[PDB]
Amino acid sequence: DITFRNIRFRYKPDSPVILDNINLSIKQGEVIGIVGRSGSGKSTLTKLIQRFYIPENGQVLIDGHDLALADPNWLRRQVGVVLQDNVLLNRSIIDNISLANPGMSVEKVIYAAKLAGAHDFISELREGYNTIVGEQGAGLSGGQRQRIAIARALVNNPKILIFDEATSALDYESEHVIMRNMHKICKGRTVIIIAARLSTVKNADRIIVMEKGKIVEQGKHKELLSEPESLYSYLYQLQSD
Ligand SMILES: Nc1ncnc2c1ncn2[C@@H]1O[C@H](COP(=O)(O)OP(=O)(O)OP(=O)(O)O)[C@@H](O)[C@H]1O
Repeated sequence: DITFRNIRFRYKPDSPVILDNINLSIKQGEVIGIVGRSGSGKSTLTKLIQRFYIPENGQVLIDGHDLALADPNWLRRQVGVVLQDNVLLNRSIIDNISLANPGMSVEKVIYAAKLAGAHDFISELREGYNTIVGEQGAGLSGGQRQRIAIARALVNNPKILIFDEATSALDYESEHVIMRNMHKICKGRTVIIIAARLSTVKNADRIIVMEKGKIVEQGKHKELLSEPESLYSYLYQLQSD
């Protein structure tokens, strides 16, 4: 239901070719992980789903709808993105999470904070969800701030959700609580996970390996780790030692 066909893309006229001839189908409800060297074009692939850019060759389509012709507002509702680092407005946690669904009850915010593994640390705060984050009020850790952002993203309920190195700075136990629920957070919707840390995407239905603007490998963790001279096995071979 997300389709890339013969996609070539560069950022500007004199830019080098970033994506060269990608062909790819991601079906609805599928957890897909994307790995590869720094600069291989992982994010750029992801940016083409958001119509931040028009590709010089080929089409990007969502359930048949070409993103060249699609309505620009309809587009922004389809995709939710959690980057490595996220803003957080200078106000309460409750108000920060509720950006995704204005008019939300406390109960639903609880639910979504539980889902992102944020509820335990929020509750321990003096003022709970009313606590006030941002560049003035009581600061938080990276990981904690990152967990609020993910809760926020979970409430939005996009038909396509992108994690762009979102748990890369999170501890293994905190990442797991989030991912475990992704088996329930992908229910009816696509989950795209760009990861430097291979084990982050260990339970993906499919893992895509990028190298110099193209998909050179694919399969499950096992299917990819069966090939000895594959790039995936080389990456995994490192720092598992
Ligand atoms: N706004 C931009 N303008 C021009 N070139 C860009 C822009 N953003 C990215 N690039 C180039 O595109 C290539 C891939 O970018 P991208 O961020 O998709 O890689 P990545 O695989 O996500 O890298 P990393 O793992 O380092 O985040 C890089 O060579 C980079 O220089």
